Amino acid sequence: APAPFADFAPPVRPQSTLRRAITAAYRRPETECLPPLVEAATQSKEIRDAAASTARKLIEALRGKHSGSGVEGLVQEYSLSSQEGVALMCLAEALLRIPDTATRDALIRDKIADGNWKSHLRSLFVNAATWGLVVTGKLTSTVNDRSLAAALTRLISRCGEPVIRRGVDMAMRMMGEQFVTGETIREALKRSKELEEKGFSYSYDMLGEAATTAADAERYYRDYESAIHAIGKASAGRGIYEGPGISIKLSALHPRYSRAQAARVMGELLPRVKALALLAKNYDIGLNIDAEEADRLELSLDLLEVLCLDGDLSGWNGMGFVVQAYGKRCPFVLDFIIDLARRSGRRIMVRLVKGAYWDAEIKRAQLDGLADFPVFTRKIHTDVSYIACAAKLLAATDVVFPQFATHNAQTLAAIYHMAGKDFHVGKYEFQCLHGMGEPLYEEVVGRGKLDRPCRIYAPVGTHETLLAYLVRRLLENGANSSFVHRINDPKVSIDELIADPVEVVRAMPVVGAKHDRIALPAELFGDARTNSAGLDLSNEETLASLTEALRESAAMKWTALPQLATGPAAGETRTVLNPGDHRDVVGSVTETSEEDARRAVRLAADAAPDWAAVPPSERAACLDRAAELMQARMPTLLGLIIREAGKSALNAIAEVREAIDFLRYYAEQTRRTLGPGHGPLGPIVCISPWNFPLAIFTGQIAAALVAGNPVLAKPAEETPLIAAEGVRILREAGIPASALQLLPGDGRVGAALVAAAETAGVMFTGSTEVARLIQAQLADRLSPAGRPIPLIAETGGQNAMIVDSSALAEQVVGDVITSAFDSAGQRCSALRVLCLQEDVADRILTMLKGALHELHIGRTDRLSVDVGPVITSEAKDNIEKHIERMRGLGRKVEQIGLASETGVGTFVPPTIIELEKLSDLQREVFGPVLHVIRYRRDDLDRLVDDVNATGYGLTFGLHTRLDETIAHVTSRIKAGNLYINRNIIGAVVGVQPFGGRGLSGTGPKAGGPLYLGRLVTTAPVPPQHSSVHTDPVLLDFAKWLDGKGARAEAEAARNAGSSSALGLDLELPGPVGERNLYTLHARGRILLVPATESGLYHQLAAALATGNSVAIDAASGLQASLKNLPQTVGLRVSWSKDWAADGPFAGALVEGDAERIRAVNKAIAALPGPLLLVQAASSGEIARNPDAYCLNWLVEEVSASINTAAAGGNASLMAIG
Ligand SMILES: Cc1cc2nc3c(=O)[nH]c(=O)nc-3n(C[C@H](O)[C@H](O)[C@H](O)COP(=O)(O)OP(=O)(O)OC[C@H]3O[C@@H](n4cnc5c(N)ncnc54)[C@H](O)[C@@H]3O)c2cc1C
Ligand SMILES: NC(=O)c1ccc[n+]([C@@H]2O[C@H](COP(=O)([O-])OP(=O)(O)OC[C@H]3O[C@@H](n4cnc5c(N)ncnc54)[C@H](O)[C@@H]3O)[C@@H](O)[C@H]2O)c1
Ligand SMILES: O=C(O)[C@@H]1CCCS1
Ligand SMILES: [Mg+2]
Repeated sequence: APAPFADFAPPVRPQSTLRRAITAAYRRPETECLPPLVEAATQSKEIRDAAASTARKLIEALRGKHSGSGVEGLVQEYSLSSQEGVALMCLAEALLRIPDTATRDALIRDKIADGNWKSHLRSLFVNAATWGLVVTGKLTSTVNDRSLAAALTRLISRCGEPVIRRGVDMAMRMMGEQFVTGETIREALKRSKELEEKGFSYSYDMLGEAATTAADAERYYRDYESAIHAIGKASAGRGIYEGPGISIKLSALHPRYSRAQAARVMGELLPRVKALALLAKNYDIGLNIDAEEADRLELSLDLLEVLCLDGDLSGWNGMGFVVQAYGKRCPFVLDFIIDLARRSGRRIMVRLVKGAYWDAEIKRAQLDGLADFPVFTRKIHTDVSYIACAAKLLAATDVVFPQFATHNAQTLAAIYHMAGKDFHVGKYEFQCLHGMGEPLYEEVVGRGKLDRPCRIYAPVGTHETLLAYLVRRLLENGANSSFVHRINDPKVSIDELIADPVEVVRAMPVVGAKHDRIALPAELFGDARTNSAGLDLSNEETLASLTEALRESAAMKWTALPQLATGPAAGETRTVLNPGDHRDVVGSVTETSEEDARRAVRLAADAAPDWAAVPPSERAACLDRAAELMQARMPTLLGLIIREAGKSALNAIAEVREAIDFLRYYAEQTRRTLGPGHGPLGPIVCISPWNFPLAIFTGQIAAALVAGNPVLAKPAEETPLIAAEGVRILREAGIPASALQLLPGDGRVGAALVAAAETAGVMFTGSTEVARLIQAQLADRLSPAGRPIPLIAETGGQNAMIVDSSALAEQVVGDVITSAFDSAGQRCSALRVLCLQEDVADRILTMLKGALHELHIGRTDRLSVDVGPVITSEAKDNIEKHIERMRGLGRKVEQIGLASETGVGTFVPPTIIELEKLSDLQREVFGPVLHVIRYRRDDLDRLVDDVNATGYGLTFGLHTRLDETIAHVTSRIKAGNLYINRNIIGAVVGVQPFGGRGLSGTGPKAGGPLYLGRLVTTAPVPPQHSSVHTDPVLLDFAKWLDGKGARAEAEAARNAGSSSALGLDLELPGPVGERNLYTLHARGRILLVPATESGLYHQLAAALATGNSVAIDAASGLQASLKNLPQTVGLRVSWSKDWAADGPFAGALVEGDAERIRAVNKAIAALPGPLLLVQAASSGEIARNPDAYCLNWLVEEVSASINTAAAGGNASLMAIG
């Protein structure tokens, strides 16, 4: 067997001194980056004055020829509102999808103008967010398609064919001549002659990036190759400076362009770039490598190095490379490139830009919990960085060819004067973007201006292809901080535009301070708690240190023992094997006898007073100390999780982060809530699943402990070692051994603990079928006070994602691959059923299957592994039996081929199964098996019914740009965690409180504010837990009670209406570019089992105040107590003689003495389907205690996470500069 982690993440090449200086700056604090840049960018007073004078002259010329835009003139002529202008351009876009010009004009004249555009023309408004930027300058992430439809009807009925004609002509010009230089490379070359005669040059961009499949990458390759021929033929020997060149993106040329797949990149991507470069060499044209995301920078340097040292490319100086001045590594990258140019003798063309992905870099660093950003956070810092790096490049013009890409007249003027009076073509150049920079550079190019050349970056492509690049440009043009936006702002003076960023930064009190309004990832939650920290698996220093820590973790002799209050106990011992390779022994577990499990509960009960007496603040301090210990131990914990549970490094990082976040969140919630009157339940049994073997394990135990309960921790039999280490950490943090006992073993140990007389509460996460067995055990039992033993049972899912024809296929496929196959589908949240609108299903399926075949399955101690094993041979057999049954029914089955190395472990290949109906699924299949169904748009409401009809309700995803569809689907779906335009596996503690309904859970949600209150006898009021809304049926019921003379019950009903938090609607703090919402809804239909009239009235008031309907036990004989109900109340009331026929219920309220409660609890447990959260009270308790039935457990929590950056950028951060 290969030694564990012996090949985890070896670098492409040994890191030179220059390469290590780059990596060292990756996330350097901003206050350290700026001082050396300020020093390097300093120019003399005489030059600063001359540059300000040049910049003013350029800006005065720009403002003096600035004319109104074509769209603005169109809006003016026809008095359009903003929505009308957007709707008009969407219509024009759709009309231009009709090729035959005469056919289009016939449709306009005889159909569109005459009225119902709906009857003749995929939503018309799929790209309205883009047109919104064009019309209004603002980015909206989703489209209000009902507003746009109304606006289009209004404008057509008001203005007729003439406005439609003007819109079509405007859109045809912008999409054919402004957003691109041409539709094809031949068209773009024909249009370039005019400005080349004026002294400009060109670099053509065949719009293309982020290949998803091998076929995508092949298509982009032959596009680049065909463009090089056309450009080279046109260049006709003009050479690399006067003649045109090409720009490429490495992400276009391989579907797995990432550091994790570096070996594939060097083996498969590099030869393709070399082949393109050889053709560019033969024509003697430039070939530029564009810069992309920050985690691709250093990888791209390995390709640049090999290409510049390759003798087959010698004699050609056209290789070019972009460096992004908004990045903290920029000057060190330039040092590396300048040295590479010296070593190779290649005069590398270096394009200095600021950078195009700023919003996304802020979001990514926050999501990943990294130390700092890889980009600056103040715009002026990027400006100083640019000028500092320009000074470095201008000192090296013998060795490199600097290309200064900017539309900022202040930046340009500073460099023009920095470069001085000696110039020749080939020394350096400026660059600009087509349709953006020509007004500025027509004041620069030419003997009559500044006599410096400019190369125009010219996008080339069809209307369809122009997508992502266009929104990046329009974001750029619209950002409050952008020069091209400020030049048009009449409130911004020329003196403000020519302000010298170098001197402004120098004069600030704290030079280089982070932006005040952008939180470091550690500070996402402010004073509430410290965010967990992750690890950057693109950082070579991190990979090197992690490799050592992982190897060291694999040499440790991990054990798990029955850790009773009195010390470790003896038992049956066996080895724990790596699921990816059974030859790899990870450790040993000693399992707990049923006798010792019962003994542990008795020890827990004897120790309960001593732990309850530890004040809540000190219990929370133990949790916070445990979190610090797990954070410090993360690399070792990663290694154990990788080998014991079959997790990849990325997934193990997320797992340890979640454990840290649980500890800190429950600690803070404790400090916000728990006081002397919130008494503990007593010994709590925590039974946890194998698949999140540290995070869910820790979360349940931490919550029970901090609420003052001693815990019996029973980890899954598959994953005892990481559980034992978590208990060791909690004990080191100060949790006494009597308060936290570890009982390894199988379900027999869990059952023995559940059944023990002193067990006062059970926290279960696992399969629905096991939860039902525990529900049956507990229905036999009552507390010493005669009440049900509280059970939190968080169970399985049958999770769907709905995708309509407005979604972006590339986004969908990435989120589907992650949601369905991450962790080999062994997430309770994993995507099980993908629902594709019929019109786009074939294209998305083709793309999905292509992405599937790029996944690497194997033992997870290699960074290049995407999908690990399933946990056991029994799990594998159960999953494969499902796949074969489906294959036997003739369903299409797509499967990855598995390498021979997988035979030593238990692997199932990622699988796509195309189904005909959702009813083709019976139970959760906990493996890498995605089911695909198709639907017609008009059947969307029925499809949501079908998703709800499974009885599950855990996670749910929707990909759409259309507000009407978002409103429709999210109001009708019944699931606990919703996700819009993102993956569906998010469970960030305190951000997406996690947990579902129906067959998926009882609640309350883990990682949410109602959780701790379930673990004490009297629940506290959670932070922010209130609602000003009163249920109207409750109000009608209270009036009916008063009319019947039941004055005390009517008062209790009004009080319940006020106390209810139904209607709570909050936004939770989290990362930028996401909205995370938390809401309280009705649970559904509550089963009422009353004994007395007053008890019935109290039960009904509690259920109605929380928005529920009820089914009342007809055997109570209390029908005559509810005569003459208002129709509003009657609609919510039914009577049930056969409870099993009238479900599923969403909870129950029971009145009676102890043996009546026990009898009813058994009858409720026998009902088919979901576990019911039952609350019971005696008649006397209802009389004495207004909170006899707690309203916390009669509402349902819903979490919704919306990716607001999905349209291609972040509107909120556009105002942050
Ligand atoms: C010809 C050409 C080629 C280009 N090629 C690439 C490329 O391959 N890869 C790439 O990533 N970019 C590239 N760019 C740059 C990018 O597309 C933008 O055009 C450029 O960043 C805008 O800078 P500016 O000097 O025109 O305008 P300015 O208004 O002076 O500067 C705007 C820039 O400031 C930065 N910024 C904004 N807010 C903040 C903030 N709060 N904190 C820190 N920085 C901030 C951003 O980089 C933003 O784009 C290219 C640009 C041109 C003209
Ligand atoms: N809703 C959530 O938040 C969530 C999270 C993770 C996993 N899950 C669900 O958990 C399942 C996968 O985890 P698993 O395979 O470890 O679940 P499982 O039901 O097989 O076992 C979970 C735990 O119950 C114990 N157990 C088994 N039989 C028992 C019995 N008769 N009495 C008492 N305890 C018994 C097991 O030993 C284990 O500790 C999946 O169905 C998944 O959907 C849900
Ligand atoms: O948005 C983009 O594509 C960047 C700007 C020009 C090339 S890289
Ligand atoms: Mg099991």
